[PDB]
Amino acid sequence: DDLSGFKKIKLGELELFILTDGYIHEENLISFAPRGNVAELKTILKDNFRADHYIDMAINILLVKTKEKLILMDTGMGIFADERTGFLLKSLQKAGFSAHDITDIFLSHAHPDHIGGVVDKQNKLVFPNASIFISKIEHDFWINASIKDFNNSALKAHPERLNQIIPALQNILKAIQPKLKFYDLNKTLYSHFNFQLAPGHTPGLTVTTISSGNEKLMYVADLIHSDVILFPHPDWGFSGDTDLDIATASRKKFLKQLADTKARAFTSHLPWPGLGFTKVKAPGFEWIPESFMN
Amino acid sequence: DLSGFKKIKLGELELFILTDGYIHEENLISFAPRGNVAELKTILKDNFRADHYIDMAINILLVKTKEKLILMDTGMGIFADERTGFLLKSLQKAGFSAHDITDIFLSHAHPDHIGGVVDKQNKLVFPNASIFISKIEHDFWINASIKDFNNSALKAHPERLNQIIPALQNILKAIQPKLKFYDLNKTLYSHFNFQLAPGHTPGLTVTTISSGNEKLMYVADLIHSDVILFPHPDWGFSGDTDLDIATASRKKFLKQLADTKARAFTSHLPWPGLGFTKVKAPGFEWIPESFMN
Ligand SMILES: [Zn+2]
Ligand SMILES: [Zn+2]
Ligand SMILES: [Zn+2]
Ligand SMILES: [Zn+2]
Repeated sequence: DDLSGFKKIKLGELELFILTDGYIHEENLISFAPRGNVAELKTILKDNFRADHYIDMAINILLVKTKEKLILMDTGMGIFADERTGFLLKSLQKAGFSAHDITDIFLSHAHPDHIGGVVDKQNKLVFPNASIFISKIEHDFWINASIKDFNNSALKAHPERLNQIIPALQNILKAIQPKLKFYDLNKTLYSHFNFQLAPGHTPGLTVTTISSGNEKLMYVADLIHSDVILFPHPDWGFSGDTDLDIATASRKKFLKQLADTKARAFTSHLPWPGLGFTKVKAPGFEWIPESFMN
Repeated sequence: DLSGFKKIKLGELELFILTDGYIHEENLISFAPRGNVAELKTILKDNFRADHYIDMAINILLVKTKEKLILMDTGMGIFADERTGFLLKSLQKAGFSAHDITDIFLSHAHPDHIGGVVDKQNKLVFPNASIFISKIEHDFWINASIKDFNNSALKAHPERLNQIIPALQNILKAIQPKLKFYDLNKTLYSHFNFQLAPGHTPGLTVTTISSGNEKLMYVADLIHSDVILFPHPDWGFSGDTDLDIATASRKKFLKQLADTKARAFTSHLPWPGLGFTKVKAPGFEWIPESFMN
């Protein structure tokens, strides 16, 4: 019933806490990977002993405790939560923290399942002491977004949904304006964090690298939404991508980079705890989850 | 603090996977006696694992039925090092004390499974629990000698065997008054069925847990590495009492799991030890169960 939880890991100087907001039970598989083969999609699910009539997407969130900061990377569904989501604050509590402890929030992008937790249902800030970072491009996009921005998206099939969600996101952006900062894409922040754009899923989707000594972790957020489908088939796309073609280009760039460098990634939506490695495997890539003893 | 638990549902049953900690094997030469370190290291690197040690989990299953609370194996207990012996802390996190346990099912009598049944004064840790073991397993360790290990990698360590055998015998003596032998031909407590998978030890017992439409197979020490011993089950494991019999059992039960697409629970594969088996000729592949939390 209570879907909250955390996992603590060490990253050199840093303490990391992986938090869960819950999960998304996606039952509409015809458009999950819009450019894919729906027979092959279900074969892959069954070859991995999973259900073939839905895909459960995790909502994994990273909390980073540095020497003087406590940083939350994304905030889950918040006001958009259903009964399977909105567990972030319970997870944070289990990890030993309350909302007032958070000093900084890094938003990877402004989708409902990432920005929803920054306010409550009266548009009041949840994290009273936190600066909130977003890319300038991401902000610029959503404050003026409309239906016609989604013509290269599977979402174009849902204009009524879009016409609901866009003003809701705009209202959140208005509420957080007094806390808002834009990433500097060319400077290290707080000694540990570097930011770069990976456009396509949204125009300003930001990937964060966390560094301590010879340890690096890349939070790639919504670059990829399925371990078993979109690593071998990155050109199949994802239902929520704002621009399918541009999202495919970013997905391929970062998968290639993760494979070439053997770097560990943290992901929003792959199975818990969302940590793993990327290898080339014709005709695409393969996700190798990190292994744990507990 | 390496303690922790995961709760899952199986039909009407509540299952809690508990950790005792982990075993850090820092020398790869002994790990898979009929393999080789170059090929082993290649597999570890190919899976982004450390290439100079292997960590083995110690996963333990707690089953809450409508009238009983069953612990399947007990971790290192009196044999614990700094990374093991966390079972009671995990049990507490899951919501239970030692006094709550009604039954313990031992898969086999190795130190990392039977060590937790007594304390260092050889007093029972679980005062209200019956303890089950296979008759063959019991009779082996009561009567074992060094020569019985001549088809084990453990034959390289006769001093260690001469310490371990009496230590295990002392535990078997302490739990004697609570000890029952499995009936391999009947369902116990409406949920449990037992069968042997000899070789790792002569009386290694595999337990099937069932409720409603669901079944889970606790295969205990059938297999010790997900990435090594599924593709190469004939490489063996350092702790197997008889390497040839253990290989045959390993291949038999991996084939059954593959053919039936059944879920297994394992003592030593990465946390939480749950997963599926697929043929990947000439061997197998482990597909860990995927979770949202
Ligand atoms: Zn998104
Ligand atoms: Zn998302
Ligand atoms: Zn054993
Ligand atoms: Zn064992």
